[PDB]
Amino acid sequence: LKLPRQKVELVAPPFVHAHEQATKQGPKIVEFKLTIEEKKVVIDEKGTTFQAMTFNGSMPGPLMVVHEGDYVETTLVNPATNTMPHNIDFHSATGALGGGALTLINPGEQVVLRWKATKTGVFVYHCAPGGPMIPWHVVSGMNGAVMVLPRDGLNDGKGHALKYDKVYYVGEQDMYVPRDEKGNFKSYDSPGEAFTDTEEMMKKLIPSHVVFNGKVGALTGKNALTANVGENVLIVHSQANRDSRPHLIGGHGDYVWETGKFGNAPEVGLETWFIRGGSAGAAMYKFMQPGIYAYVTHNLIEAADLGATAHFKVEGKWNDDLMTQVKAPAEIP
Amino acid sequence: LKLPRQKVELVAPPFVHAHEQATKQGPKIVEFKLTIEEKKVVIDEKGTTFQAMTFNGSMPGPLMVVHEGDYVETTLVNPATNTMPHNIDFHSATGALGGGALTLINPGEQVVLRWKATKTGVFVYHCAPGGPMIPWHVVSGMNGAVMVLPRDGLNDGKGHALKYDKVYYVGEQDMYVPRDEKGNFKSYDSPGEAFTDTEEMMKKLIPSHVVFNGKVGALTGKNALTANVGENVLIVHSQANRDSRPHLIGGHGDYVWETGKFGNAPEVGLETWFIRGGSAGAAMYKFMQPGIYAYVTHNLIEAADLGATAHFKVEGKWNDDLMTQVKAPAEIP
Amino acid sequence: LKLPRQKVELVAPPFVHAHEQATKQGPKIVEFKLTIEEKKVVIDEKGTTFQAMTFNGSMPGPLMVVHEGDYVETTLVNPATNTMPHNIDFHSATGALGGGALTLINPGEQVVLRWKATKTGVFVYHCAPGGPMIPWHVVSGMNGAVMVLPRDGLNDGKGHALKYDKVYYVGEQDMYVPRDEKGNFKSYDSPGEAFTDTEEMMKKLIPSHVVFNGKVGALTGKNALTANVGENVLIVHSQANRDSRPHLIGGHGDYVWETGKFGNAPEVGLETWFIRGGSAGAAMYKFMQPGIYAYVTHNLIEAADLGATAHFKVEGKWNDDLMTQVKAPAEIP
Ligand SMILES: OC[C@H]1O[C@](O)(CO)[C@@H](O)[C@@H]1O
Ligand SMILES: OC[C@H]1O[C@](O)(CO)[C@@H](O)[C@@H]1O
Ligand SMILES: OC[C@H]1O[C@](O)(CO)[C@@H](O)[C@@H]1O
Ligand SMILES: [Cu+2]
Ligand SMILES: [Cu+2]
Ligand SMILES: [Cu+2]
Ligand SMILES: [Cu+2]
Ligand SMILES: [Cu+2]
Ligand SMILES: [Cu+2]
Repeated sequence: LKLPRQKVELVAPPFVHAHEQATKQGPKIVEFKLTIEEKKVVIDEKGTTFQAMTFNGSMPGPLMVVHEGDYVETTLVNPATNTMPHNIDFHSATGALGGGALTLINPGEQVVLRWKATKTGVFVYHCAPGGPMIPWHVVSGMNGAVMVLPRDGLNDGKGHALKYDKVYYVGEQDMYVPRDEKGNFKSYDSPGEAFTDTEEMMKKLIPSHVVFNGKVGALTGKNALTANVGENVLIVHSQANRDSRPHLIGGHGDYVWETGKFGNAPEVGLETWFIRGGSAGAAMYKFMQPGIYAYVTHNLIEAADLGATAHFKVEGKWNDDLMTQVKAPAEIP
Repeated sequence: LKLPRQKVELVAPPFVHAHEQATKQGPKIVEFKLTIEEKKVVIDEKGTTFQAMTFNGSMPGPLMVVHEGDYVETTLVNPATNTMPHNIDFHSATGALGGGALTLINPGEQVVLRWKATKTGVFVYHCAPGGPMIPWHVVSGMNGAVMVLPRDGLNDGKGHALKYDKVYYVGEQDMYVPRDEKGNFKSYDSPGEAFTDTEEMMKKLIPSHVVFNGKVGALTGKNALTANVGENVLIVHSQANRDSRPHLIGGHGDYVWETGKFGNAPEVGLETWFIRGGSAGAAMYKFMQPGIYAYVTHNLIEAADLGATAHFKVEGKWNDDLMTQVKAPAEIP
Repeated sequence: LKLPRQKVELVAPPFVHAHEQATKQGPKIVEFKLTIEEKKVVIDEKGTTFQAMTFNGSMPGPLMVVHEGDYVETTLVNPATNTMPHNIDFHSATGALGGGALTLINPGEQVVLRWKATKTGVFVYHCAPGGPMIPWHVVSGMNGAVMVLPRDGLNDGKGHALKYDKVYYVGEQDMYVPRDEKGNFKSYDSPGEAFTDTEEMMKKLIPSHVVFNGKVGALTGKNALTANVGENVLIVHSQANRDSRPHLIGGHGDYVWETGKFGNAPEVGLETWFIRGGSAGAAMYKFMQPGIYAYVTHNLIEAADLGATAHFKVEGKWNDDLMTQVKAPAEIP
C-alpha cells in the first residue's frame, strides 16, 4: 500500500483534532495511536467513584477524523500497568468484527490495525473482548467515535455546502454504580472487584448516572461549550450502548443526521433528535441569540438528575425580533 | 412591532382551537393566555390520586396553532393560589432557554413573552424552573404543544397538498406515583409533600402510569375520538420526557412526520412511528373502515396495563374488499 | 372475489418460504394456515423454562410473503389442546383492529380471515384477545411478521432495483420470567399459573431475557445464519412490544428501511438502525469479507447478557484492502 502517511495528534473531547472539511487531498494512510488506561475516577459532584476503562485516558475516547477512502492505521497499546485484555472495534470498518477479532491485546502488548474508510458519517468505536466482557468494557468507558467526511465536505442534500465553524464531540456514557444496603454508592479497589456487583446491576438495564464527557457537570462552568451568534456549530453525539435524545435548549437542530451517515440527506429544523444505542449522530446549528444554552438528553430526569447536561455560553447581540420579554414579571391585575 | 393582533380562545385537549391550514393572512401577533393550576387529580379507574401541575388545568396543556412567521405572544399567569414558581419554555422558539429564562413567575405574578415562529412543525412546550425542578414539573403535567403551520398548509413533499378534515392532540404523560410497603399507591397533601418520594421513583426511570389526556381511559367511551370513513384526520402526539411509539390499531400512518417538523417530507404508510421524549410528532390517516380503533403506544404493556390507550369510533360503510371474515368461527373439521 | 388461489407452505424462522421479488403475476388470493400452540419451552443454556404461546410452534411466528394488491386468506386454528382464546391482528391490514375483532377463537375452533395487501413493507402480526391479555399473549411469543413486496421488487429510491440473494427473518422477543426469593427463575405448570407473577413483572418494563428465534443462542452454531462474500442478504427484524437497535458487527446496513415500509426510500450506509416496538424493519447488506459476524441489538447488555445475539458465518476471500492486521500483537517497544 504505497500512499502518503499523515500523523494525527489526537485531542481530548469535547474538542476535535484539526482537520479539513472539503479537501483536495487524495487518499492517505492516516496514523492514530490509542493507549488504554484503566483508572478509578470521580463521576459526580458528591465524590462517587467509578472503575473506568478508557482509550487515551478520556471518556469518551477521542474523535478521529478522516475522509472517505482514507486508510486508518491505528496503533492500539495496552500497557502492562493495566489488568485486562482489550481490543478495538470500529463501526466504520468492514470485516473481523470491526477490527476486534484482529486487535485483542494483553497488558504489555500493542497491535496495528488498518481499515479503509469506505462509509461516510460519524461512527462508534469501542472495546469488545468477547462475551459478557463486551458490555462491561463499553459501559466502563471504552468507547469513542470516528468521523469520515466526504472529500467535498458536508452538503444539505439539495446541492449546497454545509460548512461548520467548529465541531464538538459529546460522548454520552451510561454508568452502573451499585449501592450498599443503606443506599450509598459503592467504591471498589479494581475493575475486577467491581465486576460482580456491576454486572448484576447492568442486567437490570437502569443506569445510576448518565454523563457527558465522563462526569456530571463536565461540560459546564470553565468547560462550557462556546459559540458566537452567527457561528455554525456541529455537535457529534455518540452513545455506544443505550439510546439518547439530544436537544439544544433554546435552539434547534438546523441540519441533523440522527442516524449519523452522510450518504443520507440531513433532516431540517428539529427540536429533539435520537441517537440509537450503538451509534453516533450529528447536528448542526447556527446560533442566533447570545446567552446560556443547555444541551441535554431530553429525558429530563436523566438530564437534570442523572448527569446528562452540558452548557453553551454564546456571545453576541440579543435579537428582540426573535424573542422578547414584552412585560417583565408583575402582580396579576 | 406594528402588526395586527389576533386573540385565540384555547380549548382543552384533545380538541384544537379553530384555525386555517393554508392562509392568505400575513404575519400577525397571535395572543394566548395560559393560567397555571396545581391540583390533585384522579388518574386511574381505581381512584389513584396524583399531584398534578398544569397549564390551563389540563394534561396536556392546550395545543396552540399559528403559522410560520407569526409572533406568538403568551401571557403566562401563576395565581397566588399556587405554591411554586413556574415558567414556560417553547421548543419552537429561539433564545433564552426557549423562553424559560424570561418567564419565571412566583405565585401572584404574570409575565408576557413574545417569540417569532421561524420553524414549522409541532413542538413541545413545558415548564422548566431550574435544576431538579425541571423534570419534576414536566412529569407532574406541565407540558403541551404548539403547531406552526406553513402558510400554504401541509404538503406531501411531492408538490401535493395534504389537507386534514380534523385534528386531535394526544398528549402522553409518564407519571411516577410511589407505593407504600404493602404495595398501594400513595396519596399526598401537596406537591411539595409528594416531591421526595416522587423524585426517588423518577430517578429509577420506570413510570407507574402512562396516560393520554391525563387519565387512564380519558379518550374512551363518551370521550372516544371520532371520525367517518373518508375523513383525513391529523393526530398530533407529544411526549415531553420519555419516548413513545404510536400506532393506530386497524389503521396506518398514511403520512407521518415522526420527528414532527414540516420542513421535512412525511414518511408514508407506517404501522408504528416514534415520538422521541422531548418532542411532538404528527400523523395523518384517511379512514377506510368503520368501527372501533385503538390508538396506543405499541409497548402493549404500557398501552393495556399502564394506561396508554385511546379509542376512535368511526362511522360509515364496511369495505369487504379490504377485509372480510370469510368463515366465522367454527369447530375444526 | 374471482381471483386465482395460491397455497403457501410456511417454513420456520429464520428461513422464509420461497417467493418472487419482482413478479409478472397479477393479484391472487394467497392462502396461509396458522395453528396455535401453547407449550412450555427452554429459553436459555441454563435450562430456564417459559410458558410460550405461538403461531405454528415457533417464536417468532413464520414470515408470510405476498405482493401489493394480493389478498391474504389465513385459516387460524386454535386446537382443543390449547387452554385460552386467541386471535390474530395484522398491522398490514385495514379494519377490525387488524383482523383481531373478526378472529377470536376458542380452543377447538378455527376462523378464516381475508385482507387486501394495500400497504407495502414488512409488518408485525400478533395475537390481541382483549385488555390485559393483549400484552401477555404477545410477550408469551404470539407474534410474527408479513412482508408485502412491490410487484416490481425493491428499489433504492433512485430508480435502481435492489435484489436480495437471500432473506432471513429475525424475530426478537422480550420475555418476563419471574424469580423466586433466592433469585432463581421460576417454572410454571401452565400459562394460566404463570400469569399473576408474569404480569407483575411485565408492568415493571424490564425483561429477563431478550432473544432471537425464541432462545438464547438459537441463531448460532449449527444454526448460524450464512452467506458468501458477494451475496446481498435481506434481514427482516421484528419486535412486537419493545424497541430494538439492530447492528451487524463487522458490517453495515447498506440499504435500511428501519420503519419498514417500501413506499419510503431506504437510508444508506448505517451502522445501527432502530426497530420501534410494534413494528418490523428491514436491512440489506452485501457481504465483503469472510468470517464470523454477530448480529445484535446494540444495547450490548441485552445482546451479550440477556440473549440477543445471532451469528453469520460467511465464506469467501479476505480483502486486505478493506482491512488488515498490519502488525500482530507484540510486546510494546
Ligand atoms: O446529502 C446527501 C444526499 O444528497 C444527494 O447527493 C443529493 O440529493 C443524495 O443522493 C444523498 O442522499
Ligand atoms: O414536505 C416538505 C419537503 O417538500 C419539499 O419542499 C419538496 O420536495 C422539500 O424541499 C421539503 O423537504
Ligand atoms: O423507494 C421508494 C421511493 O422511491 C421513489 O419512487 C422514487 O424516488 C419515491 O417516490 C419513493 O418514496
Ligand atoms: Cu476493554
Ligand atoms: Cu458495536
Ligand atoms: Cu412549573
Ligand atoms: Cu424541553
Ligand atoms: Cu393468543
Ligand atoms: Cu399491534
